[PDB]
Amino acid sequence: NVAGEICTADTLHGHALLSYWRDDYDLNDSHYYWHMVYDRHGEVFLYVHSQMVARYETESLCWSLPLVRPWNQYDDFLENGYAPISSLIEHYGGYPPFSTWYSIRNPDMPDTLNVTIPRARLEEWRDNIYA
Amino acid sequence: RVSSDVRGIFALPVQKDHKPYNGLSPEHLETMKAVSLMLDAAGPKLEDGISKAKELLEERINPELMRDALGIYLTHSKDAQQRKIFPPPLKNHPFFSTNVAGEICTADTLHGHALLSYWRDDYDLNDSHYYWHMVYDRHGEVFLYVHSQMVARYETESLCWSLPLVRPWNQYDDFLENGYAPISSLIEHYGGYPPFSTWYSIRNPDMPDTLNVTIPRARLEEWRDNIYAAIRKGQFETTSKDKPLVLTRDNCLNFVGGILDAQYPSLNKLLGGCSLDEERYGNLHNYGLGKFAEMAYRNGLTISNFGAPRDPCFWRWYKHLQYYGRLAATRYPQDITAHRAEVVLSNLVVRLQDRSSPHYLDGHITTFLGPPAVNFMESKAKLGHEPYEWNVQVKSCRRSPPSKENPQTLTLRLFIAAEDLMNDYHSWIEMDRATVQLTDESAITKVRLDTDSSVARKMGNYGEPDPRYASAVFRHGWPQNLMLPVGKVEGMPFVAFCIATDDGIPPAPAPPFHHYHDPRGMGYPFNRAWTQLTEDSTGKASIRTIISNAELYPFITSTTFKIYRTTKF
Amino acid sequence: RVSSDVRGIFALPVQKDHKPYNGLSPEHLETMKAVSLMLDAAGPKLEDGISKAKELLEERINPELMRDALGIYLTHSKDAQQRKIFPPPLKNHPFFSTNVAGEICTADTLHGHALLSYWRDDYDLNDSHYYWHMVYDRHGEVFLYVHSQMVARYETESLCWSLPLVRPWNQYDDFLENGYAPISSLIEHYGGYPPFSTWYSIRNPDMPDTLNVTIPRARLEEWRDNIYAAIRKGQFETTSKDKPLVLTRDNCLNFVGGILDAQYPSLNKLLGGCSLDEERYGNLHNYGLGKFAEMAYRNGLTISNFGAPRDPCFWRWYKHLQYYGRLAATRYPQDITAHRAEVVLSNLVVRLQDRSSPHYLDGHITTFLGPPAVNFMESKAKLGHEPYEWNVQVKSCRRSPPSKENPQTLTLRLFIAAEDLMNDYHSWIEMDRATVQLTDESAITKVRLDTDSSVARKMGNYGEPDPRYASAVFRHGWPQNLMLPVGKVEGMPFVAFCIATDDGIPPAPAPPFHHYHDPRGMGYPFNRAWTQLTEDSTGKASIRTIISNAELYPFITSTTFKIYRTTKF
Ligand SMILES: [Zn+2]
Ligand SMILES: [Zn+2]
Ligand SMILES: [Zn+2]
Repeated sequence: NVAGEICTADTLHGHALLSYWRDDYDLNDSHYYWHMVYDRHGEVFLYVHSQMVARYETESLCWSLPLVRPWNQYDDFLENGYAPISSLIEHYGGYPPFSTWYSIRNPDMPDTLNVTIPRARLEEWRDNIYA
Repeated sequence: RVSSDVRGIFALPVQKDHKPYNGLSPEHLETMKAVSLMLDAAGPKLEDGISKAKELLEERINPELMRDALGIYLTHSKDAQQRKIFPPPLKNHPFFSTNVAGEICTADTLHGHALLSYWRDDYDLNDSHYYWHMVYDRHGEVFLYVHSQMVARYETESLCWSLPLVRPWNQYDDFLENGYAPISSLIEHYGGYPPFSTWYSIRNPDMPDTLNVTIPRARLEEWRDNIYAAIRKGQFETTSKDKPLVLTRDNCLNFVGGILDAQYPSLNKLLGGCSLDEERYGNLHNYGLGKFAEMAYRNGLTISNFGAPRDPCFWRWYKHLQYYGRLAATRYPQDITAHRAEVVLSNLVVRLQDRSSPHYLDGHITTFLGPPAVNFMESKAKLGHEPYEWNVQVKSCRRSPPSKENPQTLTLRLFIAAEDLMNDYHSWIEMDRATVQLTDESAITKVRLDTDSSVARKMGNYGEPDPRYASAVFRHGWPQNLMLPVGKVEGMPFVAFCIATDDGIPPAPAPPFHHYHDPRGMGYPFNRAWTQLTEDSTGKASIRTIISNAELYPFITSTTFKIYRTTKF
Repeated sequence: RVSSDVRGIFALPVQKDHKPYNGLSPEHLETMKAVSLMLDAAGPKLEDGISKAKELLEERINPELMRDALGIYLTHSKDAQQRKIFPPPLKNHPFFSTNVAGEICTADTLHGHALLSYWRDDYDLNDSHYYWHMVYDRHGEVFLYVHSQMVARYETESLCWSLPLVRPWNQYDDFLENGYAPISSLIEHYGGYPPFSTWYSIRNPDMPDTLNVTIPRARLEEWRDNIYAAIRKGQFETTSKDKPLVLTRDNCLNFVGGILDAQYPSLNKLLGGCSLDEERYGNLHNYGLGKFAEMAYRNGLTISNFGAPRDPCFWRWYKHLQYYGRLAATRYPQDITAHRAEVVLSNLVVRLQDRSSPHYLDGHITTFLGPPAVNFMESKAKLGHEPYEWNVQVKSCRRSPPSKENPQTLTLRLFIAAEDLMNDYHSWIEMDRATVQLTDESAITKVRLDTDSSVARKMGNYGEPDPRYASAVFRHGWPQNLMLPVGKVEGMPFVAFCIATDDGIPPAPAPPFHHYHDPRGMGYPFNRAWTQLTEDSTGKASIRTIISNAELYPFITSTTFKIYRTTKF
């Protein structure tokens, strides 16, 4: 059975409508191959990603969805949640409404998969690059 | 050999030499039915009929015609039944073939009732109804009840997402202001129509005279107004000036319904040789469906009656059909106490089967919306529900207490309604009909599972069969997954209703007509108005007050539960 | 002295000794009308009638009764008219008094058509209609046309915000699924009803027998079904078995309309001494309104017919009234060319008056939504529009060219429709009726201002008077600010329609009945079906194709414009 997507008034909240854009196959193949490629290596990383942000914000405005709130505060909530298309949910899943970063560590996630980088460490780098 | 030949025939594709066929056109249907009969006349065994089929198919008759005709043949065939050969699943129809296109979920395509698409496109609903019209005394009454009943469910499902109530197709110059576009895997075979499409007043100019008999709008409107004005007078005029057919509280719905479906042969058998005036009352249902197909035609080609339930407009049409039910129901009320069972009902409960989820509670059940099977032509979701059960306590009332030697035998009738739509007879949705036999003076607790419902089609999702019900199946039952209205995330309030009736004494006809047999009228007690309410003088009376009065009407109990919506990715 | 005494009487508040009055109850109305007449019989001058008023008011008759009765008196009084004394503005009614409560704009209170509140609460619409029923051969025809016409506008306004089309009150067991709650300054005097309220089947238990004659539901339903079945047969049964009243294409609407409003005296004057069977056709409109008021009653007290247009349900009722228009209109078509004017229409334009805003364009006009005057009981907004004008070119066709000595005199009829609702006769909104007189063989460009419309009430916002129109006023005209449908921010497409008719030769009755006088039928040409379309044989014909054919029907021109929405804080 080929599972489709769930279009329901319960699953279209937030930016869920921009899913056609974010799930688009050619965007995903493009970007998939992109990180296989990658003097100007910083400049390209930053430009490419800033540029597909500008497009995503514009696409957001086109359906009159709210402008995207940057992840500038690291204690912020992901208030919408995310659930992959039903054909991918098998391999990996998403997260529920209002998920956050783990402050220190995900307890249930092995030390083999993840080096403990608590939140305050990232925040330090951020504040250090800012300054 | 035989079931293979069948799947072969059903798989045949229409080609460009084939005489065009319009499976929604009454005339084309009359032709189709004649080809059905044509097969039956080729012998008493299937091989005989199936030969006649290959025979005709080689002579280049239309493959879509043969499917409706071989379907009807297979369904009523003693040989076929006993050999348990059936018309294939709807999946085997050609339109279930051609990248897999999904559906378009866009803020531009969710206006109107487009959200109820998961319900209207649902595969098991479509197979159910597809087989239903292959099956079809009470032929009018069943047509009218079945379709009124899936209207009530669709309106309730509408209310669950807080969509507007459906506006009946009562004015024939009305617009279809939303439009309709089939799921992208079907758009190929047939398409839809744009926003604000109407019926053609006279005719679709671009639609051949071969596909469509010109039935202008004003003709249908005449039939409508003629049936309206009969129901009120109380009689249907006969071919003979002074011998009308008088509507009785018992016949009324079977005649209104049947005449709506132009089953004059059947009805005529009860007039003592008179005939109903077919020029006066016409064939409103089938031609009316004919006008919708006409409206969506674009330039002949072949049209099937495939995926009627999908089209949002057929539900506006079935709502108009229901209007005739509403008219007749309050003209001929019934006594609610007339067939009471000498018994007392208490403690009506709708529960989850799995009570080991505390905090759990009685009267809090649960539906879920999971992914649509796109390869089964579904869109948006695939409804389901965690397994439910209902029970009620039944204790006797009889002067002569029930004993192993002399059982009290009664029937329990389970209906539900959205608390909002509660005081309308026609919104109550039938959920079970169960026979209880008492042998003590003591109370019992009768338990009915969801999967045992007398209303439910006995299969799993996508026509997968129930071992427990190898015999019955009820392929044209109400799907299990759609048994529960979807509800709301907050827990939507519903009301449950049980009545106990003395039906005795009865004999269900032979297949495939065993299923809707009911001594009381199908949908009792909600099929006609209650003489308690029509003849009320206080003003205080309502369905609500009556089915809460456990003192005055103890063979009726009601209780309130909540249905909870849920998504399952 | 006199106008002061009038404002005095209209200001009188109902107290607790006053006999309860139900301004929506037919019986109470018959009583009220008798008190009206009672005043007129007190003399030919106003002082005479006004004395009778103080007289009765001291004898403790109901102040709300006196207002409806003094209003009708003042409106039809030769003395009053000539002394230009009128019933006061609606503002002077007591309910326009008691912190100023505003309206509640909350995501919980904007469901359904609650957004169209600015339109239904609009002060000038309410004063217009308030005075209208004080005014009211063609009495049925006007009732039916006026109310059908403000339905068409309300449905269009509905479409402008993309709200669902209004579901007619055609089934009397229907729910009012949205509820209604008056603006907070009115909630005191009267209140509304909750979601899913219905008519009481028999009676409101808590509503005194003094306020309400028990008219159960099934009785109204009988009238309905009886009028339905007349319109189809073509006749209205008379008190005398073999002399029915036969509907003609000319009488049909005045009789259907009048009978709907139980104006049997008036109609009976045209039957040559026969009477219409009042037991058969009843008083459906007024009792039907009576049932809505009944539904909203809560525990007698006094009810006024104040703010009918406000209640969302009266617009569902007027939609049902329109159904009778739709039924009769297609039964009795008319020839569209029957009264053509020997003339050729070209270049129909709807423009802004102020063309010095380039980039400006022909056919792009503009409405705005500003603040509601809360002290005038308005909610949500106060619609308005930048000043518009229309023009068309008119050039003659006559064998004998028009000369100063022998003018060609024709009439131009301006209608608009939402492009979506274009192919429905009954959605076209009348915008102007203008007389043109030609004296040359040459073309002219006829210009009509918005403020000169034959449809428009000649006042500024809130009943402020027009110097230019001291005489005419048309207090019960369609408000100027609501002349233009609101439109969409994107520019909503509309279609404009002009027809030229030869009306000659005619004599408008005396006030206050001069205004709806039209030799052709009010609303012509859209008041009946077109025999061009009913008798079409191709299928290709539509209102669209006809009013685009400038070759075949040159006395008809159409053009497309766009209305643009706007907010003005
Ligand atoms: Zn990247
Ligand atoms: Zn069906
Ligand atoms: Zn009115």
